[PDB]
Amino acid sequence: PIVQNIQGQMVHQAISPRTLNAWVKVVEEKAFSPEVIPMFSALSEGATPQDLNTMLNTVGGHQAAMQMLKETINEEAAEWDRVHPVHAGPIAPGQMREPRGSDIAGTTSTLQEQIGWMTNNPPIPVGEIYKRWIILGLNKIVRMYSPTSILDIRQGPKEPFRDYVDRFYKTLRAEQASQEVKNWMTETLLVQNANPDCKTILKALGPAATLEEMMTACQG
Amino acid sequence: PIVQNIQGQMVHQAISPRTLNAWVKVVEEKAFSPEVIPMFSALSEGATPQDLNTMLNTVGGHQAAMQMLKETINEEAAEWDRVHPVHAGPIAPGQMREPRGSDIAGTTSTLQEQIGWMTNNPPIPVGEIYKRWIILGLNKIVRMYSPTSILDIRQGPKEPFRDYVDRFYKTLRAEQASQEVKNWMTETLLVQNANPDCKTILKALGPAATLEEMMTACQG
Amino acid sequence: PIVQNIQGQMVHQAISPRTLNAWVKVVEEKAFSPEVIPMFSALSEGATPQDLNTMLNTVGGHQAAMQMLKETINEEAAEWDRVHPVHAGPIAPGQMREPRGSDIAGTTSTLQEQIGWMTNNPPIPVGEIYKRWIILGLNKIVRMYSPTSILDIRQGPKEPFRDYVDRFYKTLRAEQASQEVKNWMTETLLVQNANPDCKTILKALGPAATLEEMMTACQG
Amino acid sequence: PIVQNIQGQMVHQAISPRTLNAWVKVVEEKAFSPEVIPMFSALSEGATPQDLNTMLNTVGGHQAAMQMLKETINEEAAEWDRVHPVHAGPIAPGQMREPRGSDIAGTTSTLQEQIGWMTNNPPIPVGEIYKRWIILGLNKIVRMYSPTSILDIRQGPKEPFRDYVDRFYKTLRAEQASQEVKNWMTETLLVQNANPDCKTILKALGPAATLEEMMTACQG
Amino acid sequence: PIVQNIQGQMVHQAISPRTLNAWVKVVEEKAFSPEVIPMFSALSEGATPQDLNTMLNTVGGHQAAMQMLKETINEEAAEWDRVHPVHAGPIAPGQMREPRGSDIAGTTSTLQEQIGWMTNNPPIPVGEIYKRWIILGLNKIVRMYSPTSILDIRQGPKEPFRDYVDRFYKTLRAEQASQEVKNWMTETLLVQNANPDCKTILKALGPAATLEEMMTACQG
Amino acid sequence: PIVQNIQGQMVHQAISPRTLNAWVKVVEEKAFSPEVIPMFSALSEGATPQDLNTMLNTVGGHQAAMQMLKETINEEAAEWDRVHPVHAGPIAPGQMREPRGSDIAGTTSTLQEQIGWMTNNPPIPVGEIYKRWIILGLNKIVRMYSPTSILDIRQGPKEPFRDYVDRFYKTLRAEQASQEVKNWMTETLLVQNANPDCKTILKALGPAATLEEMMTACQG
Repeated sequence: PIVQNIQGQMVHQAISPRTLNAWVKVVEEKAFSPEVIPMFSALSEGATPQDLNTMLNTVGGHQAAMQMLKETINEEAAEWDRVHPVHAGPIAPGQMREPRGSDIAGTTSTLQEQIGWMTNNPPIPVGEIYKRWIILGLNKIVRMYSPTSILDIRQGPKEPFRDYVDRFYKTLRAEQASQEVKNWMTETLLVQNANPDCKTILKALGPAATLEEMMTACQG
Repeated sequence: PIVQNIQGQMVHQAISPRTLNAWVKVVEEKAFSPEVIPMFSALSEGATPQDLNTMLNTVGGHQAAMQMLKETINEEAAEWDRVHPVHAGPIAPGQMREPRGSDIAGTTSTLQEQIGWMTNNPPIPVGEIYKRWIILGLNKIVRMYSPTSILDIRQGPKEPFRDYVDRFYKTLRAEQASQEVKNWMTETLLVQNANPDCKTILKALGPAATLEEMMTACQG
Repeated sequence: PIVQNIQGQMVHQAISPRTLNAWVKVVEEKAFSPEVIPMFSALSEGATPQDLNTMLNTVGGHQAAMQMLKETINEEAAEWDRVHPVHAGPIAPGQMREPRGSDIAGTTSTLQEQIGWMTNNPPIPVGEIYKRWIILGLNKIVRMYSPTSILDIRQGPKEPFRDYVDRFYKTLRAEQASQEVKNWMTETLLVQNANPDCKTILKALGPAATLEEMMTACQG
Repeated sequence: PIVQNIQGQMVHQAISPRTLNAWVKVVEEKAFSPEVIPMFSALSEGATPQDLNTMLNTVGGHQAAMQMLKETINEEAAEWDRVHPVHAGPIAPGQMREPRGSDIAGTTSTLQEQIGWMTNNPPIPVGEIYKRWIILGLNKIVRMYSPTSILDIRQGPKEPFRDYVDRFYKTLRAEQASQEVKNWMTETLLVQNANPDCKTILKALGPAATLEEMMTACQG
Repeated sequence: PIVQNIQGQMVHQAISPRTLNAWVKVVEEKAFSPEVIPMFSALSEGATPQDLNTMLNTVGGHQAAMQMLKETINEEAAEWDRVHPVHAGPIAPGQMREPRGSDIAGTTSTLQEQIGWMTNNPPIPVGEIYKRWIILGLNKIVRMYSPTSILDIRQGPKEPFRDYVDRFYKTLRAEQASQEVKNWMTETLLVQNANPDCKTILKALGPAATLEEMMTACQG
Repeated sequence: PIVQNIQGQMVHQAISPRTLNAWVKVVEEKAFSPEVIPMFSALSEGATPQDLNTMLNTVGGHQAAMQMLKETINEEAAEWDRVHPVHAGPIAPGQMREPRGSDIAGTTSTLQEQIGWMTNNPPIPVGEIYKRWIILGLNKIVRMYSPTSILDIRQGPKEPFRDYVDRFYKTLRAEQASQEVKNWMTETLLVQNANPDCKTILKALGPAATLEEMMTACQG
């Protein structure tokens, strides 16, 4: 990737095998979860788009999500070339060409062009935009891979409350809902779809119950 | 994490993959125990708020504990903002603004802001404050995750005394309380739930004696 | 491979033992997956023909595939020698001789000659051409290694649509086709060889629908 | 710990997570062996007292040994405070204050104070004294862990001499005795509790013989 | 191994412990395979004769093969000394003496001698000659360790054709012979010991046909 | 240990935990073999005597060999202080004291004295002499650990020849015999203690048989 030396001038570095090996291993073990996105954002930090493309191509299995993220990249590139037209025809000497929809991903562009683009003054955050697009794609993927809806979460007659609320927060974290509606529903749907005795206990305790109080009361 | 080193201190390195991978593995194998608190304190010695956010987001499972930790951090940030109000009006040029209650959690701040706040003269230990917040959250988590109470610890007819006192001290360390009452409770509970042989041995020895003599008395 | 020292001259670094061991182990683990070609492409970034030959010869097993790729290498070298003439005479300083097919293959070349050919101005991409030939041979072998045909794979009565589309994309990646017509298969046959219920669902929704919405409709 | 950069000034480098991981793994697999104390001595080469505190706190289980070593640390700190008076007043530049037992332990001190104390002229070996106290506590713990006394081991009728002398030395490495008397012990108890036939063999050969010839004679 | 790099080339580094451990593991698990010669050629790329001796001394088991390798190396060194006699009389000042037959094996030489021999102008590649000796010895070892002869390889009624030709080519690579007979023996031995159906298929295809068509003919 | 920087000036470095863990694993898996002496010589190359002392003290089990190597170290130190008398009473300014029998091992000498001795001009190879003494001690240990004498090896009526000659060469390499007598007995004891039929077959070939002939003829 990209490393910073104590001198001040940075150079290009090839992709290390350890990072891609760890990525493949965590994809195999952790098939799909909300945690795969922060780990991907922290592992591919400061990397060329070719490195991210190779990481997305070396993963074995789950080709549906790969096609989904590829279509998302294509749509984002189309929107980019639609909203950013090429008004300047000629190119000034010493300046490189502007990254287009197919060049921002690295399909028809070599590594030297990406190096010259990211090392410009001022730099062009092509890698950052590509990482943001991949993060949006992974968000869409983990939203699609939700086992069930948040409304369909109902505690059974004998199922404990710990695993119930765990699955509730798990299926709520992967939902694409905003923070406001999530904070609004986490105070109502948690108590309305609980064990009847524990539900009545929590309702009689008061309308200002917190997490620890509910955990201590619902288990008694 | 931020690195203070020889000339060229203006550098920022992301979290190493090995560290976060080992953290995920140990929080997976060791789901929740008071051992994880010194581990987190050592793995995040002088780390950035974004690094701590990534470390808290990389752990998979146990969403209830994460929600409790988040709400404790929010409550403590609100308390800090209440006790440390922000000054109104224009800020002085060249003087960095004091970190707000929400800026400590890193939810509405950027990397350059915390970099300038940590490398200021004098430095502002916001990272240490957030680490203390996470430590308090983990304390509350390991206190609410206790399956058996400290009082219910009673040594059986065949359970060894060493394993009994080890379990007792582990349960005592799992709970957080003032040491001034801990000194009394350990003495009023250790010599009461032992085997009859060890009980009469410690009665013949003396209550005000040390612990090593009690360990070497009823051994074997 | 070839690396650049910090503020130094271009020097040649030896083969990576850890990378070679990782490759020889990942071969055994994933004996033949479609990702082995991107894996080799990422592990052989800027590698020398001698290192590539050693990495090919160090693999245990798959001797039939090794013989096939060697035959393809010989055919490519013969085609290169036929399309590019060979000249002889005195070797002037600063200019290298005309590389022959056996010189491109690296069987009758040496390390110093390879370094002189790859570090010339302009550089002769002998290693790049050899890597392209190797990945083309691997593509041929993985196309021959296709168990189920793209035109022979059909969704069963009890086979889930997720596994169906996964195997469909795997067979599409494993078969041979051009980039332009590649979309025609995944656009037509994917809906023409599916279950009748989801066929009617997609026909009622619209053929222009994307994979995400068509799968969310076929699941419901 | 403390390291010296090449042609640089003495700077304090952060702790290594792999060191703590190896430490916790070796204390988990090898719960309490005689060699774990040289292991700790080699892992804590030139480390700050905070590093040793974190390393001791990161250990999972065996809280009785932790309480015992904490009591020994408190006793050593009290003895140091009693033997070394404490003075107060203005702190002159270039000279540090009188370290107190609570400061030697590192429980009520910070990092910058320890750094200034260890990098002063002349250096105050606070970390060395703390490491000596910790290894003395570990010696006490490993002596308490010894199940069999030095005088309680005797060679059986069917037990070979190799395993006998191995267990004898393993028990001697965990007893409480000085080297001067340890020499006499390993000289006389080895022949006093041996096999009668090999006893007569060694008496005919001579007590001043080395262990090699004694073992070769007892085997034959 | 020798390190040819930027200014400061006068340096000799011992074999890395990780590479030696990997070699020990690949020798212990895979005692002898036709792919161990490329493994040795890659792990010992540009190494001093002392490093090669240390690698050959750390082998576990198979002492007869090591004795065969040693006697073959001695015979080849004697042949080299016979074909390259050493000049008598005083040596010229400043000119390094030519390596003798026994000096190549490193049995009567030191480290400084071989360092000066490999770093002379022009360099004397004695390490490459010793590596050739070692790989010839390994070829003799793997040819002697052949459990079943090449002629006795016959495909059963149920064994697949791909695995059959893989085993055939593996056994052919394990044996070292001239190139002008192998291409004839493979053609005169493969199309005779196949399945009756595959035999009729290849008889319907043609003897002078390629191998890929034979592989894709009787597949499945 | 001791590392060489690119600048030219070397500094002291603490013992890495990875090498110590590797040594412990080698000792645990392979208790004692004639091949571990080269492993120790290549792993502890250029290390301070304190590092070797810690490595010899961190080993778990087989304390007989540890006592043997300690006695050999003591005997070598006694011989050193006997053959090297201290004829110079006073010490010149700027010169360090001469290493005595107890100082050459590091019992009553700190690490700073060893660093000053090894970095002197000219350097005093204390570490090299200590490594040679440890190598001699390990040689004595592996000689004592020999299973039986070379004469006791006799091939049974049904025991194969491969394992027979393997054990023969193993106990020959583990034997303290010189190079001449080993080559003298390897031509006689191998043919005189074999299977009678294969013995007569090998004797009918002649007195100029090689190892490959002995292997290929005795198996027929």
